[PDB]
Amino acid sequence: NPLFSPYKMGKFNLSHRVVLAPMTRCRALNNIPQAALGEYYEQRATAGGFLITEGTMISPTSAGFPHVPGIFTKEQVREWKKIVDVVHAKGAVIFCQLWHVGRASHEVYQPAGAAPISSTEKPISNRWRILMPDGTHGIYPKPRAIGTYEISQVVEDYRRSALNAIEAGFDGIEIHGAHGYLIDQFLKDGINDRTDEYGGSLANRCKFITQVVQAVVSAIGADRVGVRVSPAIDHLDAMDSNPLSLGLAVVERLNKIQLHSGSKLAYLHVTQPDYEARLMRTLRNAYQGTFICSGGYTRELGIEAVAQGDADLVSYGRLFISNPDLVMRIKLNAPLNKYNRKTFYTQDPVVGYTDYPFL
Ligand SMILES: Cc1cc2nc3c(=O)[nH]c(=O)nc-3n(C[C@H](O)[C@H](O)[C@H](O)COP(=O)(O)O)c2cc1C
Repeated sequence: NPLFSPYKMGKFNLSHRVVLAPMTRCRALNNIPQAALGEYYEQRATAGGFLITEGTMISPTSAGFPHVPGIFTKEQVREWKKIVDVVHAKGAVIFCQLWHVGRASHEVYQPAGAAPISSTEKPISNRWRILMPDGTHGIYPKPRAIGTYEISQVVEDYRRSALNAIEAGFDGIEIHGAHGYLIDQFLKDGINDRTDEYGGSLANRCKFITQVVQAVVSAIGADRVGVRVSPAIDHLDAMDSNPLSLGLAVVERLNKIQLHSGSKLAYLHVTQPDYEARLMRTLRNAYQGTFICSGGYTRELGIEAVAQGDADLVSYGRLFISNPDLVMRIKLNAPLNKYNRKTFYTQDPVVGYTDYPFL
């Protein structure tokens, strides 16, 4: 089984290639990491295993989901360290994903009912609905196009949040630039209609993620900085005329950052939509460093990816909700448990969160 061969993710020696994908569960009430988050990640942590924390707020204007954890306040830092300590006690590596929803927000999630910030003024079309705090579905409002000065302030919110994660004891951070959110609103030409230095050509549309990654690299070190992208996912109107060209464009900037800094990044996380599809390998071939593949991967598919050189690590999401011991279940080929979509974003600390049985 090549999924349980040791891999060196920079200064982090992992015992296997099974990675917990970042998964918003909406259990951090009032944007505060609750104690149930510790029990949730401890059920999933293994010795030498890599865990990726769910999307975490970098600013009071970064949320588009109910009860999502933050890392911009001291109170959230002292609540994150209590969970990082329990995960570190099991000998696991944990990364905190910095998440900014951009235009995928709502007045109920913004302070004083302000409009969500984005690269453009176009809102998400009406075929997508945002989850409301009361369980219903609302309408994505019209965002507000920010200038270059506000862009640098959001970049600083990434840098300040990256340092708070290391203060909380995290082994590193992952830049969430996928799934049609703030960073993905700049990369995809279907959303970025700007005429300044942040829109138009591939070089201009890659400037925001380059400044975001370069800021967190110079603050906490490149080897503790992860990057997640999704050039082919069209979620929340995140369409690109040439997804393969944009993926290679993002990789080129990531390689240039690794060369000018004299150090390698932690990894490059690429997730794909649920379905040839040779875009995953093509992006792996262009990137110089660790590659994590994501999107509809199973036990045989993950083993096939590592054995064929398609990826170094394989991250699993949905199966990690209903299988806390998914790492061990993959080893023994044990049957996996089914997951309940209804309890994906509920607020109960046990029901559909930690009540999933072990093997
Ligand atoms: C309930 C749920 C929450 C998710 N939250 C996040 C998130 O916070 N950040 C992120 O980058 N992806 C998030 N995702 C996307 C997962 O990474 C996605 O499931 C993964 O790319 C595909 O893995 P899978 O085939 O095992 O389901 C979420 C997905 C689900 C279903």
